[PDB]
Amino acid sequence: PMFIVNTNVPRASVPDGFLSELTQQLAQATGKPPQYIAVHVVPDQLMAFGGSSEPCALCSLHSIGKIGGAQNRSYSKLLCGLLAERLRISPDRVYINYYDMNAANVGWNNSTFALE
Amino acid sequence: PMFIVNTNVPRASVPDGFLSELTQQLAQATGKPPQYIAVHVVPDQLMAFGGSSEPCALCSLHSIGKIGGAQNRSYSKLLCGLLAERLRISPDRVYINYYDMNAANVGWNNSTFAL
Amino acid sequence: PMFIVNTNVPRASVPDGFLSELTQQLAQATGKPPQYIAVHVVPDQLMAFGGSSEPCALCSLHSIGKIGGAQNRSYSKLLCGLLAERLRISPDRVYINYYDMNAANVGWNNSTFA
Ligand SMILES: NS(=O)(=O)c1nc2ccc(O)cc2s1
Ligand SMILES: NS(=O)(=O)c1nc2ccc(O)cc2s1
Ligand SMILES: NS(=O)(=O)c1nc2ccc(O)cc2s1
Repeated sequence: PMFIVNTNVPRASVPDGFLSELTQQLAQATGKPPQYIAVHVVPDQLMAFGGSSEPCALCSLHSIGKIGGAQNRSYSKLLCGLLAERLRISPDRVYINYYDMNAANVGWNNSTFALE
Repeated sequence: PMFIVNTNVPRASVPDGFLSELTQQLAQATGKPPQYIAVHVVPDQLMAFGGSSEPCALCSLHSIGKIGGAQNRSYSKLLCGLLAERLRISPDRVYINYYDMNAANVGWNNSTFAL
Repeated sequence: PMFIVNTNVPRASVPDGFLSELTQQLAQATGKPPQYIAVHVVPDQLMAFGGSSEPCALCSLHSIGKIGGAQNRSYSKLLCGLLAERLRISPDRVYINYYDMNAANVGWNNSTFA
């Protein structure tokens, strides 16, 4: 999948190894090779959650399949856990948007994933 | 809802209290508690609208329901209004992408809104 | 269309003319007037692709129509070509999310396109 995290937590507070941990945990959680996983972390953002500028995160996870009720709840537990532990963001100040992408709507390497 | 604004307007030109005003106006516009509202403003961006780098904004509004023809037109009038008044961005240089999210596809507090 | 590029390539490596080239090529590829096209480039990003921090890009393209199997493959060839030539990013380290937007879900100029 592609996972993006936007947060008002300062860049200095993002630990060494964070992108690599996200990559590995996402591979494990989805049962996919890490070569497919893209991660993007955007600190120092001007944002508010519930009208408060305390630490928060707005996130997106895109995947061709592997998106659904139980799976998404599991991703949320995993990702909120990591954001709490590594960035000290409270899970109730995190939103994650999940997108189930069609293969034909995902570009890569000069084409898309619809080759049929 | 979740509202994101990306703009080439300078950070200094974003007034104090802008995030609070967005939170308040969105709460009122959608008839929802402000505790649910997330807002995100990203200034100083490298962007062009119609080939020009005069002030512009690219935005998104995500909501679980409360998205639709008439509602979106009302949101657009409101949000373009705020961007024009507060950030001095012309309404014809604003795009807003609206998304009607399923509760099962929105994560929060270690779970989703599908319980 | 609206096209967004997020990349870990440094700001200084984005050439003069890049936004304008993207604007013109997107107009040509979609047949849309350039007046409609919005482009946004975000350099110096903290990202990884396949666990590596070599140059990469995560992109999105939104359009009211003009989205589909063959068209998206054509856009990918075009855009990966530009990112490779201009930003020195390898095409196999680019992801692009395509969105076919309903006109009622796109706001502009105090209203929507519906
Ligand atoms: N099936 S998978 O390896 O998890 C992937 N899904 C997406 C979705 C969007 C996207 O831009 C990239 C990918 S990779
Ligand atoms: N029903 S509501 O309070 O307006 C909400 N909708 C969304 C959608 C996405 C999202 O990430 C967060 C929320 S809160
Ligand atoms: N028909 S078109 O000129 O290519 C456009 N489509 C969109 C979609 C979303 C959006 O935010 C803006 C535009 S312009």
